[PDB]
Amino acid sequence: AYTTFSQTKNDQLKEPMFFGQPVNVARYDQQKYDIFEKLIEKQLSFFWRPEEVDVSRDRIDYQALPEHEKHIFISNLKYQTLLDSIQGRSPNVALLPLISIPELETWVETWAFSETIHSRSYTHIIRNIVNDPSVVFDDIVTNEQIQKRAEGISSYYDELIEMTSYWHLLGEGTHTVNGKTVTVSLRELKKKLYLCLMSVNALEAIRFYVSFACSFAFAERELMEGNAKIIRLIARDEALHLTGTQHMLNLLRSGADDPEMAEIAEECKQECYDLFVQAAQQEKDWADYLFRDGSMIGLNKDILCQYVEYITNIRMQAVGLDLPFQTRSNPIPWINTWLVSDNVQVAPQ
Amino acid sequence: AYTTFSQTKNDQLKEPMFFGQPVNVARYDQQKYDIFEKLIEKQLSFFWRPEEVDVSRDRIDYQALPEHEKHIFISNLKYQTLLDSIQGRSPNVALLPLISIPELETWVETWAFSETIHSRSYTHIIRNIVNDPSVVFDDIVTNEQIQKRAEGISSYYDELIEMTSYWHLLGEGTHTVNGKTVTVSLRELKKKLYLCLMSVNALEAIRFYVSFACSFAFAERELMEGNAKIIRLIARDEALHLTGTQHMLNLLRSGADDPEMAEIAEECKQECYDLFVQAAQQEKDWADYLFRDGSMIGLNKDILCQYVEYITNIRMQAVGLDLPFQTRSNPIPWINTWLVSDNVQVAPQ
Ligand SMILES: [Cl-]
Ligand SMILES: [Cl-]
Ligand SMILES: [Cl-]
Ligand SMILES: [Cl-]
Repeated sequence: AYTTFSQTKNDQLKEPMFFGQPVNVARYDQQKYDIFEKLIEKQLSFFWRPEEVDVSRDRIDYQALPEHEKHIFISNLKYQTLLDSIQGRSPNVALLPLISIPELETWVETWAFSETIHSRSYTHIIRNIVNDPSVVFDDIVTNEQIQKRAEGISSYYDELIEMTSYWHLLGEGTHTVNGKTVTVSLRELKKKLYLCLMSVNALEAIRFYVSFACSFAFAERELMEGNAKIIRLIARDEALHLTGTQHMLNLLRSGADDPEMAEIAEECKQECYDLFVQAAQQEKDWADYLFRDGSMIGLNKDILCQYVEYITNIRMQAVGLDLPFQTRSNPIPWINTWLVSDNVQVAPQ
Repeated sequence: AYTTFSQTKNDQLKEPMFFGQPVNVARYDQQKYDIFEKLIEKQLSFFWRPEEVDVSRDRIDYQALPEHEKHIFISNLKYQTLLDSIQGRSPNVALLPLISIPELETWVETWAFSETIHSRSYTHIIRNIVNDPSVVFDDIVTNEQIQKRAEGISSYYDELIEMTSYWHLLGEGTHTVNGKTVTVSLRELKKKLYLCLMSVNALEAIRFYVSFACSFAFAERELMEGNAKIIRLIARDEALHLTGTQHMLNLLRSGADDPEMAEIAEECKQECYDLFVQAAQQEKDWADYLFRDGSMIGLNKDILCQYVEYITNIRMQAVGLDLPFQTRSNPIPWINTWLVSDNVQVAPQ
């Protein structure tokens, strides 16, 4: 019962963010939640094209890198390309059919779109620094370490999408499908959404920031500077994206938007804390992979793992979760130079 | 029959460089070979003290280096310290008792002295960048790779010294020592000297220049810059030292100084070519050791081995030997910035 133009004239200011009447009119003169309208406007104001950035001198730098420094750089680039391949499509496929207010629907489409620009930018970098991009793009799918991350991350989306389809096709209840039981529960579907959004928040707010530290470590060395110009633009967008999901999560758990979500967010608080901790442990294990053949000036496994803990505590606090790690100061304060924009706070605070 | 003041009033302008009457009067108003007087004057004009150089910021750089870059740096430093531990004492112990003209005798003492300043400078660097210098100094003696080089290099000196003592004690002839035959031959002793000087030429002209490339590669990266200031001073001295032995070798083989040496140099020309080639192969194997855990920006095994071939051809040509390697251009032209002085040509030409 998904409908691309629902016929009921409903008050869009009183719909929940999710699971209400699907959005009919796209109107932008009023919002339930003006954060999403502000995010659209910012993201539109940031519009950039990757070919705006000259990455010519990055091919020379990359060829000069010792083999383990190529390994750090190219592994980081492949991981980012994986993540925004997923982020390109997934917010649209997974969330659009669930959204019941226009500002959020348009934010999600704007968000996903901005991710396709990131993917396009990773292609621009790749084709400029290697002789055969196919090798790189194929390794994104087959690489043992990258695949493990792809599998976990994609499962949050995939499960929400499948359950969403059952909800739209069958509605709430207990059902018979080819002689087996299928229980469709809005409460469970709400839990799937909440976890998926927690996972997407950890992806943009933690996993990509770990990756930024790697890119900007090269830039600190005055290497791969075209790459770094692009990552500055990407990071400025990412700051919006993670703000968007922090607001979605916080509005859902407060009870303001849907009192039932408040109880659901409370039920699965341990599951969320665990998902976040798991993501952080995975980014630390990724550090171990990046640096398994040696580190470089200014960044190694120990430093990068401290940064994982530092940023994870900040991001978890922002969505109301307990801190998993000891308090610590920023282990790499130089990163804040690269994570700065006049029109949004790009660095964690 | 070594005498510290020989009583015969001899014409010092007609003595050979070596094996003549030991020098009585040290006079500097005339020379047989004014190259040696020019070298003394230059070396005196270059006099420096290692504490003139601030190496404080090298401790911070060294601590920031990844472990394999520490390995490159500290292995290179240990090898240099080994070489000038030997060069500090060895020219004096091995050549002074053989010298029969005053300008050469004083050049050798000035040379050896300048080497003690180099050793003192390596102590200055070591104690400033590590917490426990004893570990470093002990590893110079025990390190498998360094010891192999020490053994070969020291043998050229040690054999000349032993034979020299037999010559001084027993003179030319066939002798009985504790019931065995000892043949003392001036011709063989002359051959020992010539080979030893060929070995010392390869040491200063090739082995130390390979090492300079390593030091200056860090400086190109703006790392270990105090070390590099010291190496610039050391390299300026080394240019004199190798000039000194190029002249000794060339004057000996031309017949000008001792017609018999000319025939001896011709006899053992293959042995010299082989010694040089061996030294070069050893410096290439050393490159393989330096970079066994990874290389760094601007210098790796392949580049350093090209530089070994490039400099070896130049140095071998300068002492009349055939070139072992294909013609090639300087693989690291940036090194010539560091190897430059207004008052001597420091870089190979
Ligand atoms: Cl307005
Ligand atoms: Cl809270
Ligand atoms: Cl004069
Ligand atoms: Cl010649």
